[PDB]
Amino acid sequence: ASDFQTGIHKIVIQQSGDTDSFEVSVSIGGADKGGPAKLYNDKGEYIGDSYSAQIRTATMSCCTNGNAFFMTCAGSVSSISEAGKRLHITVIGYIDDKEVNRLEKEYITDGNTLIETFSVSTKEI
Amino acid sequence: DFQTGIHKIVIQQSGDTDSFEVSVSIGGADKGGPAKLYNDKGEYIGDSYSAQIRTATMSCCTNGNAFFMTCAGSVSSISEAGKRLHITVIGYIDDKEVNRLEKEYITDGNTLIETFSVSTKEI
Repeated sequence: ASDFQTGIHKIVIQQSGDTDSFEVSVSIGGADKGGPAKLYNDKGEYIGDSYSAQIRTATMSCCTNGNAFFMTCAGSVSSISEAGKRLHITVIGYIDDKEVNRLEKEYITDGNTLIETFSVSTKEI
Repeated sequence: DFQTGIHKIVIQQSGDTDSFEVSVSIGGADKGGPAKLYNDKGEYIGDSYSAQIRTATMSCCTNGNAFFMTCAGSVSSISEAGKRLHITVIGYIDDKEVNRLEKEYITDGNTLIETFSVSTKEI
């Protein structure tokens, strides 16, 4: 329980590289003491208590209300492109604007089918 | 072409279920983006799903074009000591078991908060 903090949990995702050569999808959720966490987009609009999206812009973010104690982002990155295409993915997890975890990924296609996955959360590792 | 199939996650809980709050978030992927999700009856439930689990079992699956599924769970309790929860999570691709998680949670008087994660993918 000490690994969890109640507050506004947030995930920010940024991508760079040969973005048209890769499909990047994420699923985001969290929890509060009563159920799945309510989720909000970068403008603060309510988007439900589950969320998935293909990443098609440079930056996306998702946050909770202030009752959440946990938030997770699971993603997949795939490509059937020719060898030598490159993607960078950064996923940052915050609680009340403090960075609590970060994933940095670099992908480069080798001519075979590329399928990779990742996960990050706001739990203390 | 990607190696695809029906990805499926099954969750089973038991014990002092009224003493625990169990939340799950489920999603998957195919070459188009997030995978459509279906319940145990084959009904479309969205391309994202979350629930407070209040039954003994639940399942979620994709159609045959998925290459990834994942389930993130939270278990919490503010109950007295000695309440017990068993969780089994099983992941399949084309009904072949590819992953599993088994957990037993027992309260000790303090606030209990634990999380879990189970994914399905080809290796």
